[PDB]
Amino acid sequence: MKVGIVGSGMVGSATAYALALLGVAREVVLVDLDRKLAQAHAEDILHATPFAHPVWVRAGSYGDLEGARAVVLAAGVAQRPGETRLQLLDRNAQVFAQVVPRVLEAAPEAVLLVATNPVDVMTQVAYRLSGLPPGRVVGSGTILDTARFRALLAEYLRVAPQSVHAYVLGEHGDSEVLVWSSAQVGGVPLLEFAEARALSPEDRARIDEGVRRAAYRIIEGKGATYYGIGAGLARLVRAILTDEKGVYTVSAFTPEVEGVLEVSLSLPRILGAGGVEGTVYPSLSPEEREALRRSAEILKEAAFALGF
Amino acid sequence: MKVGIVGSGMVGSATAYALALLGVAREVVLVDLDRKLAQAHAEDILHATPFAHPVWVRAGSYGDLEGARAVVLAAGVARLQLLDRNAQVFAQVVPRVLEAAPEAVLLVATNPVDVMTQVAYRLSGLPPGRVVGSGTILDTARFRALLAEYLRVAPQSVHAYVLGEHGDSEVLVWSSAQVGGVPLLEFAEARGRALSPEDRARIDEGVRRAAYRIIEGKGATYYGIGAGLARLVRAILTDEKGVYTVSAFTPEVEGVLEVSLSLPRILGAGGVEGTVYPSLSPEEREALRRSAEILKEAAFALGF
Amino acid sequence: MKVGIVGSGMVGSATAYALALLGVAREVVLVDLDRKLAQAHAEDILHATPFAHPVWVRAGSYGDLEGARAVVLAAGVARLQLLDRNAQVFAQVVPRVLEAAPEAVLLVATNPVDVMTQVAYRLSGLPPGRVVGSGTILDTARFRALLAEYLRVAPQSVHAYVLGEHGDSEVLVWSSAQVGGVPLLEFAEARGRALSPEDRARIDEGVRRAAYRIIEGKGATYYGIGAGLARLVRAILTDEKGVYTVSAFTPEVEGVLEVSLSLPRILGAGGVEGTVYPSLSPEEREALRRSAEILKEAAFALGF
Amino acid sequence: MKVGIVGSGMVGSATAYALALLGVAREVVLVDLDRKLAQAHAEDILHATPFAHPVWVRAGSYGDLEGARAVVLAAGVAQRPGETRLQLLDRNAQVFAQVVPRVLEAAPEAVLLVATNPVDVMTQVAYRLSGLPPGRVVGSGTILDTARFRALLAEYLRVAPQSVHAYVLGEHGDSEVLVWSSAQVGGVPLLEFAEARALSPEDRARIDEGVRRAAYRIIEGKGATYYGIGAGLARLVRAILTDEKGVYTVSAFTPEVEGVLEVSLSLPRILGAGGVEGTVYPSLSPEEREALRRSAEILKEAAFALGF
Ligand SMILES: NC(=O)c1ccc[n+]([C@@H]2O[C@H](COP(=O)([O-])OP(=O)(O)OC[C@H]3O[C@@H](n4cnc5c(N)ncnc54)[C@H](O)[C@@H]3O)[C@@H](O)[C@H]2O)c1
Ligand SMILES: NC(=O)c1ccc[n+]([C@@H]2O[C@H](COP(=O)([O-])OP(=O)(O)OC[C@H]3O[C@@H](n4cnc5c(N)ncnc54)[C@H](O)[C@@H]3O)[C@@H](O)[C@H]2O)c1
Repeated sequence: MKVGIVGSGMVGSATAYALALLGVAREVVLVDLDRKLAQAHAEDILHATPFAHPVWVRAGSYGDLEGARAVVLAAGVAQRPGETRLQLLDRNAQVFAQVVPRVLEAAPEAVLLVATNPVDVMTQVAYRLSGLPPGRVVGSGTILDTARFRALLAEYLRVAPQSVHAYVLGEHGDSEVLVWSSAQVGGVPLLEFAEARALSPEDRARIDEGVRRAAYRIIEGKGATYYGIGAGLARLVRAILTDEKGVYTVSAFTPEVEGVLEVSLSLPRILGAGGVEGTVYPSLSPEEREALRRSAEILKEAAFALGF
Repeated sequence: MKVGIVGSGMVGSATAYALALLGVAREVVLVDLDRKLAQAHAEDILHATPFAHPVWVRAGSYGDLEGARAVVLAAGVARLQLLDRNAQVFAQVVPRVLEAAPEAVLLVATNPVDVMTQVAYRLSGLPPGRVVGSGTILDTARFRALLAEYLRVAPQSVHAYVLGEHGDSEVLVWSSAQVGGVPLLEFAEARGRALSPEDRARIDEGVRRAAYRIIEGKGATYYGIGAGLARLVRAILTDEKGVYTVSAFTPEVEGVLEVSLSLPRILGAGGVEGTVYPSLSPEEREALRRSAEILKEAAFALGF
Repeated sequence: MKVGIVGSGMVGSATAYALALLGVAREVVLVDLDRKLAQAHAEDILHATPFAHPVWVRAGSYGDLEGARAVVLAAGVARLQLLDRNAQVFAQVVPRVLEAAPEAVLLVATNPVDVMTQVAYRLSGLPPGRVVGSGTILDTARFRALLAEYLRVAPQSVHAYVLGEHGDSEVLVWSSAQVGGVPLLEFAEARGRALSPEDRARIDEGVRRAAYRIIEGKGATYYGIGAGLARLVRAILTDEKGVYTVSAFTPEVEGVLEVSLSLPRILGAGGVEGTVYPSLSPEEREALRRSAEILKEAAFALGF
Repeated sequence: MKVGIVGSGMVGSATAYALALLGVAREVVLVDLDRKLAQAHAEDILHATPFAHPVWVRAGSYGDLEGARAVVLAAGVAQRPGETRLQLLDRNAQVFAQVVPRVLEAAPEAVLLVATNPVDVMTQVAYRLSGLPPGRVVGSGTILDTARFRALLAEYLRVAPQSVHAYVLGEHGDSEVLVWSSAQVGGVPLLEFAEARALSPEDRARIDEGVRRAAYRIIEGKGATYYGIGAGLARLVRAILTDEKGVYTVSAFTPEVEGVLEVSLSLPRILGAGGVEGTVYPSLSPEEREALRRSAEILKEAAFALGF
């Protein structure tokens, strides 16, 4: 099966690299405005293939996207020193208004995976422009933070990450919510389980920061993040390719969430061949509900300001 | 086990991402004077881990490289004076490394590998086999992949080598290339996919000019070398004893003495463990020798 | 690393084939008084190796089990007196093993696991966590697989347990089963795939009667336990610390003292490292207790 | 993709187990005269699946073989104490005359993988009965012995098996031929390479026996072999499924080999989605040519005696 990636930058190329090294798909096509950029990345990656799996990674045009089961959208522009954030956002939205129609043209059945930051905002824009049902436009959302949250909880409890059940919901950013209340280990309540075989506010704060500020720390000393999202996207693509029906905290147009209407944010969603297939609402505490409501408002606002 | 990487730029970090994605080692340590960069990198990659293999990737000082069975030297830039500068960096690194991990195998990645591997050797005071340069592994693999694509047979069944200096002095060894023990050219004709001189020229530029194409429209190469480097690390960690066209200090080659270039070599827990000299034609032996002196002179110039 | 297997019958050999196919360990040693059988087995499996992972599978004596981090006890047959006979075999094996690999974790596979794990414990003189029986791992996994199939969600998102005695006394823990942190039954209704009492009955027989169906038309079960056993071995070799419903000596449970049965447990390099008591309903707590005494009495009878 | 296996015995079931543990196919169907046998094996294997890969292993009928890309033939009868070998052979041939037509009925495009011993004989019978072109009926042949031959040479040379190029050709049995003459390491001649960085007749004899008598030793202390062929078949199935075009020493109807006509034996063959796709004749020494000629005669003879 083949997967598309429009936007052959650091995020786009890293995802292709992960897809190859992990052998998630037989064919991977990079599409970019800068034709030579996409070709150079495909060839560099192709030189890695003999050392991993037989994956056909190549650069192509929208036409070469035909038959793709999923298409990663990692196209976008870089902010100009001095312009406003809503000016930047508007410019990316223009990029999407060019890309979405082109992609669905060549691969009408493809599930759209939005990766361009801010992912929740771009996920809403991708949805409005596509003309598809909500479930077929999926943003990576908080999958990376949710995973780091479990890893951290597992490192603290001295248990395996697979046994830890924890979610980071809402906006993929500063207003994300760590669902501490219903977090579980082996089906048992985390906080409870820890208080015996605990978690002080200082421990929770240190974990909160290890999760919430990771992107910030990475951008700070590297300029951008891509390796992490590359594998995360790779995993989301495998889920679509294999029709796994696995539960991931990904961004998707949500009818109503805690009061706000028609906004895209991360919630535990069942992911398969046709996109998201159902939401799994976990138990939230008043505080958490409120934070999720807060985070939702922030995105709804950006949405309105942008015309979506 | 534990592997180290000195130089947290694109190549060094790509290598770590490969090490992590393929699940090659248990621990990966990134070392760079720009501490925040190595940490940013190690954290970007640690975000990927839950979606691949349980690899502990983190930044550290030379000291943290303690007990590493292999260390990747990917520091520097990418032009004679440049070599001297990169050479001084190695004079600074090689000691600091062997200091913390006296028994680690050194995997030179910095370009130009052949010369840089030469430098690393003399600077290490270790035996010739414990300092291995990535050399022509990507090219050999690309050579077999193109033949495989052309012949329509699986790459594992194609046996071909790219020897010598990693660059334009590369020697594609067509003379003794094989497919299932059969000479390449007759296997090709037998399959109905004969390799014309033009087909081979096409394949030659495909192998020899890849790097140039990748730099031109991308700026630098790192994805390919990251995976190749990780594969080498695996051969060292699992004492694989497999055969790779990697660069290493060679006593004599086609005429020249004490020089480093790529040849088929058995790679294990202690590094290069033996050489497998393939059959070369008159032409191929020429090139390999001319290429050998090219490196020899450059090495002499640097005082190595 | 190195894992050992005592009892080269179908289960013991299936386990080795799983260990080899999945590439769990570097070395696998098969031990059985019928030397030629263990060798035949180890050789049949060594024929598979080139087509999977580099695992050194071979036959050996207890002595060859030196340095094994885990040893699988799959000796015996498959009825009170039988227990006594199997019990005497263990009296013969447990010592001989701890003798060559004093620090290995014991993985009881011989049926009935619960009772046999009890025997192994008392006979080992090790702490309660170092003797682990396969218990209900296959049933728990089959329970989640059926719910997953029915709900149309991935198995990794389904959290359900089968506790107690591995057999007809199995307790399917429906009360606290979940899917993504949501109670199973309401998640099911929410998805439009509500679980009627008949659906659950269907699933119950699917889990509880599998073994019976497999024996009836095949004679014995070994493929499933071979892979489950290999998974446990991996958790011990990689000090995974994951959660498995395995059998182990338990100080007290729902009323009864010093007995071995299955409960969610954290498994690492030193064996069971902790217990995770899930929420049980009045009914489920009953069964688990009745089942607990069933095992307790049988254990007493054998003098354990 | 789905793979079929008619004959749910030790070889058939072991192959299914390997396919599952290695994740070679998404669906695996066991068909057997003994319906309950096949169901019990599928369910036992299904209990292993949660610990490896999501493979759907089930028992079914010939009809349930529809869409299979490859079908393993491991059906056969056990010799009756006292009957002749040609009587046993004839009885297996009767089993195949029932199976082949049924399989091609439900899965006309499937590649037939013969596993039933004697594999070369059964491979010829499978070919004659099928009505397909030669390349679509493939017997496991000497893949296991060829692999053991390389492993042994590699253990002796202290090099990796992947670098060693060696073949065991002809009949899968006592008359198989170890191609010592053109055996290579890193493209270089084995014997030559060893004599420097050697191989005495005592060393070759010890290796010959480690290869040629392995099956005998296994049958002797176990009664039958299956684990080895299970993974070997698994690998052959992966090659067909992925259209790998890899070179394997497998049995197939060969027009002419060293003089004998229309006989099935192992030769280095290119294996892909459509079966064998071309033979790779390595250099043979007079002695080897002769042994191969000898081995071919033996099989041609059995073939005639059986009516194939
Ligand atoms: N990863 C991060 O840390 C981060 C931070 C801030 C913003 N973002 C956003 O995420 C996107 C991806 O990040 P990245 O590092 O890979 O970015 P990048 O700047 O390296 O690459 C962006 C890619 O999208 C391409 N592109 C732009 N318009 C296009 C169009 N109309 N059609 C096809 N391709 C087009 C570019 O040519 C380029 O290859 C960025 O555009 C940016 O807008 C990412
Ligand atoms: N593996 C060995 O060491 C070995 C040795 C000698 C002979 N063989 C031959 O190889 C075959 C496979 O060996 P195995 O151990 O798995 O054998 P097995 O005896 O355990 O199973 C043979 C299977 O083929 C089935 N079968 C017979 N006729 C059938 C028909 N018409 N349709 C569908 N199924 C049918 C049986 O019912 C059984 O499930 C044997 O039949 C035998 O003839 C194998």
